[PDB]
Amino acid sequence: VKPNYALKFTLAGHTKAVSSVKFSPNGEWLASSSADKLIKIWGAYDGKFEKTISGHKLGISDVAWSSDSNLLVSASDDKTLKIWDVSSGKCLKTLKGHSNYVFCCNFNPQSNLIVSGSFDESVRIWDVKTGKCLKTLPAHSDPVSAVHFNRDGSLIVSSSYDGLCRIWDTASGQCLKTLIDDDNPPVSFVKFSPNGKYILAATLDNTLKLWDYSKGKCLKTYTGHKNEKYCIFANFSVTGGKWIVSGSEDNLVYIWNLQTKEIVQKLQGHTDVVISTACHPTENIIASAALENDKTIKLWKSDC
Ligand SMILES: N#CC1(c2ccc(O)c(NS(=O)(=O)c3cc(Br)ccc3O)c2)CCC1
Repeated sequence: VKPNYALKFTLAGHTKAVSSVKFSPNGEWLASSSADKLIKIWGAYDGKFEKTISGHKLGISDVAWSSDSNLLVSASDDKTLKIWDVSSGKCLKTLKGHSNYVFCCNFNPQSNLIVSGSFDESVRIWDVKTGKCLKTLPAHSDPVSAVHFNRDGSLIVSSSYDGLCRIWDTASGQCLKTLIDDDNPPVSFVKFSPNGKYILAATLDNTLKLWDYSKGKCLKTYTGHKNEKYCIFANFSVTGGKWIVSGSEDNLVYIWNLQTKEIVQKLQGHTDVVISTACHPTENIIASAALENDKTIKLWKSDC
């Protein structure tokens, strides 16, 4: 048993490296961000271009959807985040406060809050309605590589190149747990598991790990790919078989069996580092995006 992801569409149009791709929660759309300072919206099932969203004055590292699929937030080298109305393309709010590049962002499940992480080593929590910063967390001592809310929104997980993963209480801003590795490889990505009990963490020693953050115990390790430089997204695939999905610096998409940790598929098609992957919420569809020598997004579909 293995998935059989096959290339269905190639999505071209960005003029520089693509930095992130995300499927909307309602399954209809894909959003992409790029070093060309643009956001593009595409049909999730047919890859059809829908619109370009513009406004940032430097490149964009990350984009994220609100839970009702109506808003996007983007994180830019221009030190701001921007909240967007997707249907109109209008910038609703510009979130100012970080003192250097903003690298990562996410809405909470109710989507009344935004979390961000920056080169300035802080994590900020923002009010969507007013656009104002509610909390500044002194989260790390190196740039923040990822931020993510758990399934109910009571917790935030952050990661950094200082080598730490930290769990934060959303309401109070307190640090509830710090995950430490004696070899201390830079942590380049983290996110909560679908059931909220685990975190998946990428380190720049070509390794992904599944952690029980409450116990500080590593349950699973996934290797075989290449990741020593970039902050590459990783995913849990919940629509068919239980797979882990990640990009790689050898230009492939890697898919692992969650439980056995074996590689089950490698997706060949991109011509530069696959920096970002995303999994469709209801169908067995993967989106992948690559860096400057490629500049495209690819949609892959599987029977399981
Ligand atoms: N091995 C393994 C374990 C496992 C097995 C089965 C699971 O469902 C989960 N929960 S999870 O990690 O949140 C999850 C991952 C994927 Br991919 C899909 C759905 C989903 O609930 C976790 C951890 C030790 C047993």
